[PDB]
Amino acid sequence: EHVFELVLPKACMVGHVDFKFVLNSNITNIPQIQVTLLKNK
Repeated sequence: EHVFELVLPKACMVGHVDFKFVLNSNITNIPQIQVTLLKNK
């Protein structure tokens, strides 16, 4: 597991979050990783 905590400069009407990723070139199979978005306490 990895958790990225992301504080925005200001409150805003967030439309979406683009999570871009680059996998290792020597990747035999596409991994089974789930990515989800939550709000902080």
